[PDB]
Amino acid sequence: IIGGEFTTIENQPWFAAIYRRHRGGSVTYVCGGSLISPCWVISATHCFIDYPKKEDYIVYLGRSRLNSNTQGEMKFEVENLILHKDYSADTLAHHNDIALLKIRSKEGRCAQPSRTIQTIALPSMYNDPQFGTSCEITGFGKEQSTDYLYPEQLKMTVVKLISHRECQQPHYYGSEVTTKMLCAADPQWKTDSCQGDSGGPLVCSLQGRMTLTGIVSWGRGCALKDKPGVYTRVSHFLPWIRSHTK
Ligand SMILES: NCc1ccc(Br)cc1
Repeated sequence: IIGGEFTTIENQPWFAAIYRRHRGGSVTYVCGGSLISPCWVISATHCFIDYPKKEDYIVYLGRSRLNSNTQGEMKFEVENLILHKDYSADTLAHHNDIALLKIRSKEGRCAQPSRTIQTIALPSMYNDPQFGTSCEITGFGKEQSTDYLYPEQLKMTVVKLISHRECQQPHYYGSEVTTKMLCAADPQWKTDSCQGDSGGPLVCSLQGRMTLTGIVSWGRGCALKDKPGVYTRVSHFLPWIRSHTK
């Protein structure tokens, strides 16, 4: 997250921190995700497509820090790693960039809701906020495009939704943005998602309900003029989510 503010998991208790074990046993951060039901975390396919083996992954809930334990956190294995079979990536845009992780602990349990672990509501089908609506994004991604390190402490910021028409202008993203994506940015371009924020939540309030409107997917750099963050438009994937979560 470029700009924005530090936070803790209490302010985004559906946020899932996803890591990968290497041969040798090194563990590194991969991507964010969102708890949509006790057993299901939703994220982005591009986070996993190069290492699709479920056994490599570790998912934490209730975690506010990248490389230290947060009191009350839960650790999970990945029982099913479900990537979208129509996923595609051209030089910039990721299409159908959505993934499901069925989580299960060493004791064989799903997520147990607490002060630091809660689910987020999915939107109703094709029901998104109007352009100009302020939404929030959360993650452990870079604080500056030129950074090497990721922040140790979770961050959040606010971005405003941009219409399909504005985002499809050639000087934004042209035909790279489809109706299954949502663009969002700051009016001054001063805050945004960045590398490491992929898979995490774009949350908007719709009818007074906090809603998983988007999943951090792609962008040309970070906090750059005319280059919004692009998000998987969750409200256009409800049949796929329904068909893969029983
Ligand atoms: N590389 C993932 C990513 C997505 C959106 C923005 Br904005 C920046 C980076």
